[PDB]
Amino acid sequence: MNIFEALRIDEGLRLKIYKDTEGYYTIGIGHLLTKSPSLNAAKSELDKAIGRNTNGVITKDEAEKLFNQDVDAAVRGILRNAKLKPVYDSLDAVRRAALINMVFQMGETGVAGFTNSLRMLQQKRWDEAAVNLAKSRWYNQTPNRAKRVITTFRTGTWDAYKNL
Repeated sequence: MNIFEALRIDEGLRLKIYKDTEGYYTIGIGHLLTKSPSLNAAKSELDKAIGRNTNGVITKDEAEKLFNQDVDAAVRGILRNAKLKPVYDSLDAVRRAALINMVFQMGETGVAGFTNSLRMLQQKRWDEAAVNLAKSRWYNQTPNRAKRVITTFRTGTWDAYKNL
């Protein structure tokens, strides 16, 4: 199990524009196109991101290319953020993947607002961080996914993702 396989489980794969859990236009493996309500705006962002006139449908190879770019961007965003980088440097490799998962979903700014949970993680107070992480909009809106991520932080294993 690694971050690419975990995210593919948590986000799925769709080759035509769809709306994500918040109603935003999305394609591929969790690639957010726009927060605007205009499907025409969304198709134009897709054409810009892929480099051709798509009409709303991409290939699998195109979706994997977007996914590689987005996982790379999430890692580089953590390592440039002054609240996230010391947490990331303190964790083992499995818990680092859990942090990249959150950043992929919510963005670097949103994860950096979990001030109290990040402090617990840095202190390795796993059970107390798990409770604090669940007191969040993220957990109430996507509880099955948030539970898998929170279990990964609690245990340091990939158990929440095997059997899927």
